[PDB]
Amino acid sequence: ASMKFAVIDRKNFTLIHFEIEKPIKPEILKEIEIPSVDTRKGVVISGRGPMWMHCFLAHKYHHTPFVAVYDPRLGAVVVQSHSELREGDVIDVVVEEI
Amino acid sequence: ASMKFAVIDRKNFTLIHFEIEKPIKPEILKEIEIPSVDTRKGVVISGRGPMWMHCFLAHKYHHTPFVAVYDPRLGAVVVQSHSELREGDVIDVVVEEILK
Ligand SMILES: [Mn+2]
Ligand SMILES: [Mn+2]
Ligand SMILES: [Mn+2]
Ligand SMILES: [Mn+2]
Ligand SMILES: [Mn+2]
Repeated sequence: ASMKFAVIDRKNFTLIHFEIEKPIKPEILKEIEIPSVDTRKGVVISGRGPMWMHCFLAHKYHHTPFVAVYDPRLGAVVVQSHSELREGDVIDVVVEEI
Repeated sequence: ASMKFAVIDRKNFTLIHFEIEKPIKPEILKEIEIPSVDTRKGVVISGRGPMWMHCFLAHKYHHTPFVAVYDPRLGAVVVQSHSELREGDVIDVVVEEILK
C-alpha cells in the first residue's frame, strides 16, 4: 500500500512504471514484489524515485535482452543488454503523467 | 575529458566517485572506461548523474560481493549483491565532497 507498479506490454519491451505513495525506506527492497514479465523481451523502467529504486529494479531484470532506464529528456537509455541493443542506445519513448 | 573517476579503497569496499564536467550524451556509455577494482570486495558508487549513469555503473560492478549506491540522507544502499550484504541493507558511510 506504498508503491504501485504499472506495466505495459510492447512488441519489443515491457514497460515498468513505478509510483511511490507513502515515503519509503530502503528495507522495502527486501519486501517489494517485482512485476513478472516476458523474458523474451527487454524492459524499460520509469518512475520518480531514488536512484537506488531504479538500479534495484534494473538489476532485477538483468536476464532480459536488455534493460533501459527512462529520462524525460531523452527516452529510455539502455544501460545493459544481452541480446538486442547496446549500452547507450536510446529507445524512443515518452511517458506522460496525466 | 568529460567524466572523472576517483577511487578510494576500504577494508570492506572500493568506493567509486564519478564526476561529470561536460554535459554528456548516452553514447558515452559505449566508451566509458570503468575503474577496475578488487573483485573480492564490494563497491559503493557516489556521484551526481542521471539515473541511467548510476544504473549503468552499478550493473558494471555486478560480479563483486555487492553494489551499493550512495544517498546523502541514508548512506550506501545495497541494490544487488552476491555474497555479503542484502538488497536494501544500508552501509553506514558518510561521504562529503569538498567543493573548490
Ligand atoms: Mn538477485
Ligand atoms: Mn549480466
Ligand atoms: Mn557487460
Ligand atoms: Mn548477477
Ligand atoms: Mn537479498
